Formats: sequence, structure tokens, C-alpha cells
Amino acid sequence: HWGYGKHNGPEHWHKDFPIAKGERQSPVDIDTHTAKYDPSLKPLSVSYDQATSLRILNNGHAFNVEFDDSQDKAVLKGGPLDGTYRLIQFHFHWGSLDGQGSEHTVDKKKYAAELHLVHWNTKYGDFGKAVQQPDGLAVLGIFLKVGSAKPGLQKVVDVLDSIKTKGKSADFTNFDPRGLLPESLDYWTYPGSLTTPPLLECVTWIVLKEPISVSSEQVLKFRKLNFNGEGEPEELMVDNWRPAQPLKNRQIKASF
Ligand SMILES: [Zn+2]
Repeated sequence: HWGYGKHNGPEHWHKDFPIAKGERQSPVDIDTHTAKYDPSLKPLSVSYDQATSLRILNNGHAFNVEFDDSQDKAVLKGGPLDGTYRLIQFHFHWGSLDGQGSEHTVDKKKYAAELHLVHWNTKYGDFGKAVQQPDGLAVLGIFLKVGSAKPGLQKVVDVLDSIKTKGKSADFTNFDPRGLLPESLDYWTYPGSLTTPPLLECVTWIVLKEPISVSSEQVLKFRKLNFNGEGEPEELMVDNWRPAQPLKNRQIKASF
């Protein structure tokens, strides 16, 4: 029964998920003056040309676009990663207002939203096993600012009417996640966690330096979703972000 409200939100999560207070929790503030350039990091390899989207679901926390991860169709490798990580889903975190919504911050700056492309280490055979390993996941984080429309996001925005409430899903085939990427693959990377319960410390975070621009109308449509199920009182799905967690004993490395 975790959520983002006064009574079940991030300040409460540690009671059911004591790892909430652990040594590698996400997200974090990225202090751009403290992050060290690591000239030994490889270019990120994003290979999404055979990505097969299945469906889009409102899970009462965000909406997830799910992919067929039964072969190496859409993979992330290189950068800080050893081996091959398979895309399983993406989702976003967003605000009630354009001045908040992102989970990661950059020199304490909050973006309007953050996209998370979730990938799992193929050496662990399935997603559920991967989340129990310290190198099990690679999450590609992309900031969203409000400006010009992102044409490659509009197919997502258009289906949100059909999944307004918790538990609603829709067919979402032939969606090309390449249309969500900025021009530059320059990134920061650090070891961290899932930013929602169960907050497992299984994530290599790769956060892109260059945000994508979306329109105010595109972000407004995210804000019209519901955390509640059909027939329950309307709670708008806004402010579904975890605030920045203590960096503790961690170095953020820059690719640039
Ligand atoms: Zn996320």
C-alpha cells in the first residue's frame, strides 16, 4: 500500500522496506562540479532497432510501456556496463508543476519529469533474478523539460485516455523508444537502487546530460492520469517522484 501521498509516500517507505535507508539508494543530486570525468568509460551503446513493445499499463504509481525481453531485441551495453542489458519497460516520474517531477537533480535543479528505460543483465536469465544482484539492472534516466513537443512521445500521450485508472492496460505495439532519446549520449553514472519499493540496490544508473524537450500539453496529459482505480475518488497521478537520497560513500562519474 505504498504511494506518494502524505500517509504512504517516501518518508514512510522505510517501515516496509528498511533498505530505504541503505548505502546505495536512488535517486541522488548530481553535483556537476564533483562528478569526475572518467576517460576510461566507453561510449554508451543503445541498440533499440528491433525493440518490440507489447503494452502500456497504469499500475497506480506510473504508466509502464512493456517490451518483449524474450530475446536480445533492444539492448544497452558499453559505458560502465559489463555485458548486455535487455530493455523490459520504461516509465516516467513527473510533477504537479513544471518546476518539479524529476527524481535525479542536477546541481539541485529539478526537471519537469524523468524517463526511466529499465534494462536487466542477461547473465541472470530473467528480470526477477536480476533485481537480486548488485549489477542486475541498468536504468537509463533522461530528463524532460517543457518547451517544444517531442514527436516520438506523442504516440504515448495519445493512448493515456485509455489507461486513466489503476489496473487499466492497452495494447501498445510498434512503439519506437529511439524517439525518446536526446541527440547526445553524454552521461553520468553511479551505483544505486530502484527508486520505488522494493528499493533494491541492483541498479547501475546512467543519467543523460542532455534533457529532451516535451510540450506543456504533453506533460498536462500525464497529469490527467489517476492513481486510483475506476469507480474510486479521483486522485490525480502527479508528484510520483522520490526525492534525492544521501550519496554516502559513492562517486558519480561523467563520460564527458
Ligand atoms: Zn523510475
